Amino acid sequence: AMIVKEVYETAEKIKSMEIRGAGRIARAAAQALMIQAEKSKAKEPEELWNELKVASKILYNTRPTAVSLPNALRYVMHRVKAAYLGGADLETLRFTAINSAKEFIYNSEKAIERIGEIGAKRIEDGDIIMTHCHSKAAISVMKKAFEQGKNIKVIVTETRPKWQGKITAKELASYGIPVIYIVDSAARHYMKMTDKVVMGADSITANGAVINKIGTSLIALTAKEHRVWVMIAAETYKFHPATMLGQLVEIEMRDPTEVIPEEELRTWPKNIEVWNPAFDVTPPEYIDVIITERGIIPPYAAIDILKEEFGWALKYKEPWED
Amino acid sequence: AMIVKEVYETAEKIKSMEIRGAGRIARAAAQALMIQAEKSKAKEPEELWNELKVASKILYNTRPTAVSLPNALRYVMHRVKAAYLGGADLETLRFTAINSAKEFIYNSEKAIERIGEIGAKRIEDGDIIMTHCHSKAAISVMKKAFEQGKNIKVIVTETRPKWQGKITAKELASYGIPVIYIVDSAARHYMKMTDKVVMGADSITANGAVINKIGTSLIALTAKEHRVWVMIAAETYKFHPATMLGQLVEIEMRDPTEVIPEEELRTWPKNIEVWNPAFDVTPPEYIDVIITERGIIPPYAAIDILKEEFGWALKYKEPWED
Amino acid sequence: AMIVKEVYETAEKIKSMEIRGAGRIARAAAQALMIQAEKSKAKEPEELWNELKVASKILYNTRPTAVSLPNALRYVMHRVKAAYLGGADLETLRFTAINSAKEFIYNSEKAIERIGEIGAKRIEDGDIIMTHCHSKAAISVMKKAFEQGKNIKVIVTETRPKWQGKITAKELASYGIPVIYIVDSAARHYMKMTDKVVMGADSITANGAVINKIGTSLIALTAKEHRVWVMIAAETYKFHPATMLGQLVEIEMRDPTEVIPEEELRTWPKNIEVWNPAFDVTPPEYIDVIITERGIIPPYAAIDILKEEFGWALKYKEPWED
Amino acid sequence: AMIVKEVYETAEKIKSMEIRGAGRIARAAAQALMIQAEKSKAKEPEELWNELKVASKILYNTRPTAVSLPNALRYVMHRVKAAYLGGADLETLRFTAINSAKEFIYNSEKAIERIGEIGAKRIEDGDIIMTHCHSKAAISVMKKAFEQGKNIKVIVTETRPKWQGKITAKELASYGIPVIYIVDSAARHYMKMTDKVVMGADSITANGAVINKIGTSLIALTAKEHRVWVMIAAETYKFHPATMLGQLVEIEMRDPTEVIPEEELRTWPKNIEVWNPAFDVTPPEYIDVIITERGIIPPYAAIDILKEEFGWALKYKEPWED
Amino acid sequence: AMIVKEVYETAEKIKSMEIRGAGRIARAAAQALMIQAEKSKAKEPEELWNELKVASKILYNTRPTAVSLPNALRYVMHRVKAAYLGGADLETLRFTAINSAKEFIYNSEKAIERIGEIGAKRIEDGDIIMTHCHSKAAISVMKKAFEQGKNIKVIVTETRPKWQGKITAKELASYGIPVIYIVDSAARHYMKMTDKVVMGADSITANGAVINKIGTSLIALTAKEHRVWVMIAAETYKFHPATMLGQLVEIEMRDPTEVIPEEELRTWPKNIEVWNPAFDVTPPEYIDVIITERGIIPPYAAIDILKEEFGWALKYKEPWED
Amino acid sequence: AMIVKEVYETAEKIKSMEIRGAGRIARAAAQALMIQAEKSKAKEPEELWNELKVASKILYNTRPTAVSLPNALRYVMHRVKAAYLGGADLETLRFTAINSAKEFIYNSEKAIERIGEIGAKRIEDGDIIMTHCHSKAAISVMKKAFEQGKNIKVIVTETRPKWQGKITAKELASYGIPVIYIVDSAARHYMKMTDKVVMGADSITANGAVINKIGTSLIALTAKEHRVWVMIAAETYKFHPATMLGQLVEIEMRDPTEVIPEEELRTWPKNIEVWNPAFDVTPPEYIDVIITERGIIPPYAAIDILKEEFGWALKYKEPWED
Ligand SMILES: O=C(COP(=O)(O)O)[C@H](O)[C@H](O)COP(=O)(O)O
Ligand SMILES: O=C(COP(=O)(O)O)[C@H](O)[C@H](O)COP(=O)(O)O
Ligand SMILES: O=C(COP(=O)(O)O)[C@H](O)[C@H](O)COP(=O)(O)O
Ligand SMILES: O=C(COP(=O)(O)O)[C@H](O)[C@H](O)COP(=O)(O)O
Ligand SMILES: O=C(COP(=O)(O)O)[C@H](O)[C@H](O)COP(=O)(O)O
Ligand SMILES: O=C(COP(=O)(O)O)[C@H](O)[C@H](O)COP(=O)(O)O
Ligand SMILES: [K+]
Ligand SMILES: [K+]
Ligand SMILES: [K+]
Ligand SMILES: [K+]
Ligand SMILES: [K+]
Ligand SMILES: [K+]
Repeated sequence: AMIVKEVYETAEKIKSMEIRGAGRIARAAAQALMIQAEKSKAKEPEELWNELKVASKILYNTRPTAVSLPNALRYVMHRVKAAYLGGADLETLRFTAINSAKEFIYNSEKAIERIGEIGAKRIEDGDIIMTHCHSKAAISVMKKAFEQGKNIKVIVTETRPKWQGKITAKELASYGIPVIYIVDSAARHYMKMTDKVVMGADSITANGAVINKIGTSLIALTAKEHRVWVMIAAETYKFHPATMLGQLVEIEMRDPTEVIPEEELRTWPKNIEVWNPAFDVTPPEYIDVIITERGIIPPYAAIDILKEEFGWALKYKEPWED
Repeated sequence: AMIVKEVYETAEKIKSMEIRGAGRIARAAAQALMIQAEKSKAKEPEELWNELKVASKILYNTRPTAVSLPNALRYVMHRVKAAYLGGADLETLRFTAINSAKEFIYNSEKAIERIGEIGAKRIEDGDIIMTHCHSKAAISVMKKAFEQGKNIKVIVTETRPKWQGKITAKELASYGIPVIYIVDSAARHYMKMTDKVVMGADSITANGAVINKIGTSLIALTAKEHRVWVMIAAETYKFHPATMLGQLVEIEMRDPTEVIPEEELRTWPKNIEVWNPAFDVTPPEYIDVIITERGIIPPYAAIDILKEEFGWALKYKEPWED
Repeated sequence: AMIVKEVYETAEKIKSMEIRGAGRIARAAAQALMIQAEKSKAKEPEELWNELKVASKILYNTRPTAVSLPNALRYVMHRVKAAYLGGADLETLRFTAINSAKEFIYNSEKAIERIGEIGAKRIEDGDIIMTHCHSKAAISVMKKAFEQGKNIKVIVTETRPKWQGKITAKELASYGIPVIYIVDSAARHYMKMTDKVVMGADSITANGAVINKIGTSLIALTAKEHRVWVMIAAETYKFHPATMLGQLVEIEMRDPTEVIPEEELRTWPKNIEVWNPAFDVTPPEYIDVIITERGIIPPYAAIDILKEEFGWALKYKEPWED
Repeated sequence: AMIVKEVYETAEKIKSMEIRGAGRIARAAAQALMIQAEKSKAKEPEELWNELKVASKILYNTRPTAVSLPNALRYVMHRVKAAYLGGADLETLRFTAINSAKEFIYNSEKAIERIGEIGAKRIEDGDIIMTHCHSKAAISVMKKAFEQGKNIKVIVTETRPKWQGKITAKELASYGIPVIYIVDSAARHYMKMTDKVVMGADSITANGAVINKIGTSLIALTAKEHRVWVMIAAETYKFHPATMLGQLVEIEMRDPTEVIPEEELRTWPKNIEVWNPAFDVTPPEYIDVIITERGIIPPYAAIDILKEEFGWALKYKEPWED
Repeated sequence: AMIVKEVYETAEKIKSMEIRGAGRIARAAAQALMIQAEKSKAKEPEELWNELKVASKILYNTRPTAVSLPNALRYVMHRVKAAYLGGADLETLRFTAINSAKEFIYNSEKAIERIGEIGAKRIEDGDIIMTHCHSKAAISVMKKAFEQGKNIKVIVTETRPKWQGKITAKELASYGIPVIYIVDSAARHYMKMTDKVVMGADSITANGAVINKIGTSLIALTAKEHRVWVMIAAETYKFHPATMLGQLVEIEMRDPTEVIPEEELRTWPKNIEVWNPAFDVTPPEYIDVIITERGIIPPYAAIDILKEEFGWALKYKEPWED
Repeated sequence: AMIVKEVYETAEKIKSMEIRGAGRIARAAAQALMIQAEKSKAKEPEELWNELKVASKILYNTRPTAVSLPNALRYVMHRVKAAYLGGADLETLRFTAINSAKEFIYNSEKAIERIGEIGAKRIEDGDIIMTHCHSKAAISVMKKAFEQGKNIKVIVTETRPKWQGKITAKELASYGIPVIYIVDSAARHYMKMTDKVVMGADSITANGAVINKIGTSLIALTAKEHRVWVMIAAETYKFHPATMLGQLVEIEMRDPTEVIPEEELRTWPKNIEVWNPAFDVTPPEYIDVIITERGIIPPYAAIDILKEEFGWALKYKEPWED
């Protein structure tokens, strides 16, 4: 097949984390399959069906842990596939794909704003919120509370290795919101002054567990220790279907040099391995609520979300396999 | 009034953390009083005594949290004050200062070795040990356990903001000990593969609480969650006598530029505040044993140590006070 | 505009807690709309509709915390609004109001009986049951379990400030049930001899949290400490629909004179403040089952109840709104 | 009244535990109803109906605790009863019984194989797994996982008093899976090396609680204590419908001679009572997942399995009742 | 013997709680034996030795739970007894007793002030302290913090049945300290805003447990749940010797009419018992520190306090028995 | 080198558990050293010294886990050694051995009777008590309490694999104390009716941990879970001095044939390993008190027993060493 440069570029930028955050990655992936259909030179349906099957594969093998990614691809390709198998002519298939992808992206933007409006009602005036990493969903909650005239402060953890915390700090500060920036080690120390914890998700499992940025389970643990509510702001497409049938989520191991720079690590002894997991898994008992765009749920209700929105596709193969 | 430059240099090097770690700061301060006494140009005992008090005050107003520092000064200065008030001539006072300093330095070095011999018996063949910061006492234990031919592997947390973990990592590696280097956020993610936690202490309170490097309480917290033994390696001069009479330990807040470099930090808006606590406080429920030069205690026996060795001095003011 | 006195009287009697308990306040409000509709002098459907909305608003602005109240009003008013907008004549609208009110009252009475039949199966011969406040639903369970010939004994907490326990105590005593009457402070002291806890609920949230009489969370807390089952007896109209979209329940602060009588309270200085929260919030981890007219659920299934029966109305404004 | 001898043999063998394990009991009760229809010499439909009703009672009154048994009889008799009331002639009734028994028995075999497939994905390479009793569903998970190439090892608790663990230890060994065999009391001592716990269920309640072999809750508790996953492998017919309406599962007390043999117990004084409860009840807070043949759920979702597969039957009486 | 009216009056006032609080009761008891020696008309030593033996017995059988009482008596009578057995003439014995009692009372007043100075160092500026009952020791801590210019607020629980909270509220408010008065049920509700808990003791056991006013264990439980420090301000004479040798402290049951007034309770049904325990027992794990006048200790160190101050008298009988 | 046959018989019987229970082992080892001195045909002092050293090694190398054994040998041999070095002649050395054995053996009997007296005060009328294994100290507490008139009942866990619980069940019955006998696995199921837990100890560490029969920690854990007191009845010679200097207690692994009999185990495949640990280790957080013959302590005070009765010996080598 013949793939546009924007599919390859998006894939490179996902791997390299130049494009990041699970929501954004998912949009970008959908935006890429969309450009593959805008610019395709295919002459018959099957040509295009193949181009999109292969673009999807390229995009799926970028970063494993956030299921937002394959859900975006599935949203586009369940539709694209059903068009092709119902003999849609070429231009019918091109629109299915473009339009499916415009839907997903639009709904993504809609879901986040909505998560913001819902989750803000759980923020009280004077609250001190602790967050982790950079999460567009968590930030929608925090930003919306602030706009309601609640007087909040946000404790931003710096989030090693990759410093996502700086993005979070600067962003919140530019909306007017007072920020307190601390190291990830300082979470328990400052949990006493924290009223709420608000974080994102990359994958939510059938049984309620939240895969999110490494260190998430620690902040959640000590929030529980102190009875601070842990609220996970997370779209429906963050929920992981394959977990319904027994699958464990893959925990992405990133390059050691994100931790110790190349210039330095090459000088270190050989009997030191550097391990850089990108995510950990917080158990549901440490979670108060998941704020989805369909409303507040307890974490154990993740399986209802999956039953009714994702269950069907499990008896089928992936809509890009052959 | 006529203080030598070695005193001034030590003070600067303790502030800047060029000289660092609780035990070594203690030794560096004994040492500084030693050099003050050795090089003094005083001709009257009253005049040397004055120098030693002023030097003590300078060394004391460097870093508050590690109680080892004022315990080192006290060890020297109780003995110097008793000699002075007993009517000692110049040269007898000069030697009390010097010889006391030397007693302390020698005792500190012996205590760490002994702590290693004692702690290492609680390490078992095959153990995976998680540690935090750079602690000579913690390292003595791991070091010795390896020398005994136990095959151990040490998980080393990077310890932000100042990166003390790099020191620990390279040091353990240098003795032959395999290391796994993780960011602080990953401590819960890797506690399932950890068999023991072994950290040091800056101060230990009357009720058994351990003030140590920021993040220590989190590691202890999830170690408890998992039933991993938390062993604190600590000399008796880590115990905090003022806490017997209700004093809380001051937690050092250090330069924000440690967290976010100056060059970057000036580009940030007013409404972000960087907060840099260098320590936190781990409760005694989360600590299995404290390993001292006199043996293994439960954290609650911290009061015994304080009683039998430090309490006698609490009726008197500080031996460097006018 | 032309509101009968029965509406005004009910409102006053709900405020003063002459009429009280979540379920009975709900019935008293249906009933009040019923009498408004029965006695209306309106000649146009638009005019009755106006009366019913104004009456609803008056009944709603009485006490906030028990969600039963606005669920009772909604049950009537959804049906009255659909009939009105469907073009009903005066007498058809009058009967929709009356007959809906009656449906609710009848359903409330049936639900409590059914809750008793269901809950009582979880009581066993010889049980010592601790309760709190006066809850008709809780009492239905204890009542029925005794009628089944189980020899039960009920520990009754006095329930300050308003002494609801006296009602419970005398009521249980009147059916033949032995009572042990303790102050609220003794709940932990007597939890070792307690086999079951059975309390009611004013509101129950989307994540399974139970808002109930002040002190409920303490009893639940130490019941958990001891592994005593905490069973919440509660009708479906206790479930809080606004919480599905992130609303927190308002906790009523009531007159300080309830706590400290007026006569005494005026002799106290400015700088004492009496605070009288009438409710508190028990987390779902501390609740074994919720017993509803439809059966036994785990607290987390509170969302199911809300979804299948209340969620449909959250896109529309309140059925008494202009 | 004309009951075939196969029915009486099944009943005897269920009572004396020659046939045992919740699923195998279910299949054996269905098999007996099947053999009753095949071998019946009934000339009228009404006459067969009476034999099956009566067989269903003989079988139900064997061992009470595993709901699998009554759920098997319900499966057959619900259908046999709906035929009989639609006026089915004799050979139509005989077939409804025979075929319903056959679907239940095939669906049982299918569910367990599929549990094995689903549950094996939560087993990771290297895993050490503790189990308890002998569960065909637990064993399916362990066996599949091994067949996938995962080098596992299984800790088999011996399971007093009836020694179920010997059956488990021989079986798993016979597939080439290395077994560690231990006494029940040693579960906590070896929970530190255990990665995963996998057990069966006899009945699962509406609120998530799991009834299973005596000891199961002790193992669940120490596994929670050590953050080891407890995974319950249970067919959907192990869920207990009566629990929806408040019922408590009866805990079978079996012969004391299973504990102390008869020749020894005869000599013991009267003032020693030997209590042999065959089951206990684990809270859902100590359960990570239930692995059913329709997927992985959190324990709290047991109510959904029940609501949608069994709730319908509750408003009627038992199909084998008059 | 012939006992002065002040021994009988003090005893009546202890029983009736007109004189109350464990410290005060102890002083008053000592003050009474003192007046029995001031006013005695005895002519020989043995006469007076008998008068004081019998006065002591009268005073001991007033209220059981606070050991401050018998420790006061023992302080006076261990001395008085050793005088008499070393043939002290009459006037020697009269002074021993008077002077012993003046010592105890003076030291009591000294210990409380001291407990105040120590415990205040654990109060931080801005703190919100929750307390319970009326405790002179707890109040010494709170008052002293306030005098140091710390800006505190105290949550006073009302303390049923006897309303000791009103005494506490009014007293603290008259020293200038802002008070928030709440019911005992509201403790968990307001534990989120509380920074510290400070309470008294009536008896402290060998193993660390604190007997204090009913409801104390509840406040401590939820303080632990929220990681609020529980600080028990308690003199050395609050520690219970008999617990060293296995004794459980008697939990005083007071008259039911303290709960339900006479006028009301006589009208209540016969199958309602009212139980009024005056104290409960908080376990040591819920206690951070005991502030004694000899300094801060962990609760497990209570046995050291008893070993060294009370151990000796245990091999002997009580100094008023014969 | 001339070792009497009584020594070899004691050693055999300790190894095969014909003599068992930590205290009874101690008495039997002392008895053997006693019979060695009595029957020795040694002509020089040096010759007897060698026989006792050698007997002490034979006895020490039987069963490692109960420190009672080495503490008995230490008791004798410390004294025998100090005599030998003061130049004691032959019959003086023979007597030091004989008498030291006799004091240890009488002090053992006295300690257990006194443990019984002290511990029985923590048993209240009506109490149901769970125990484990067969402990002579635990049994002293249960027996005394019964003799005081307290109507108790005892739950005897059976204690696999060696069936110790049968010995306990017969014994207590023989004193007229009603026994409930159960399998080990049923400890949690019956912990709800248990009021008190009372067990022995084989070794108690410096930090409070209790080593005792396999299962003891499972029972301690579920007792903590249900807020039931765990009371450990232990003579002061059960405290382990080596633990002060970092030692870990060795956990004896006994024959697999104790678990599965030899005639059965021979048939089992090789890929089943049977592990029979005879002890486990309970944390001090799950222990309410240790009841020694010098009083009730919290588990954390084990270090004081040790410091002041055993610490002296640590700087030397074993008295029976060269
Ligand atoms: O874990 C991360 C970032 O992962 P990375 O930075 O490694 O991509 C975020 O908290 C979630 O992805 C949610 O973000 P959002 O709510 O914006 O989807
Ligand atoms: O917290 C630190 C060092 O802080 P810093 O790096 O700020 O001095 C170490 O864990 C202890 O001080 C122990 O040191 P040691 O065991 O070496 O005495
Ligand atoms: O908290 C209360 C009453 O508050 P108040 O006395 O302030 O109304 C009751 O526990 C519930 O409302 C249950 O009532 P029921 O079960 O009777 O509906
Ligand atoms: O407790 C038992 C059976 O006990 P018993 O031996 O008393 O019947 C098993 O764990 C379950 O029945 C599940 O087994 P399966 O998964 O094989 O149904
Ligand atoms: O329990 C009470 C009062 O008992 P009562 O009011 O029943 O006498 C107090 O908290 C303690 O006695 C300590 O008070 P103090 O520190 O003043 O001794
Ligand atoms: O675990 C055992 C003995 O096991 P074993 O049977 O293996 O020796 C007993 O609980 C203790 O030794 C205490 O007994 P006592 O109090 O009688 O010393
Ligand atoms: K907080
Ligand atoms: K571990
Ligand atoms: K109980
Ligand atoms: K483990
Ligand atoms: K707080
Ligand atoms: K109990």
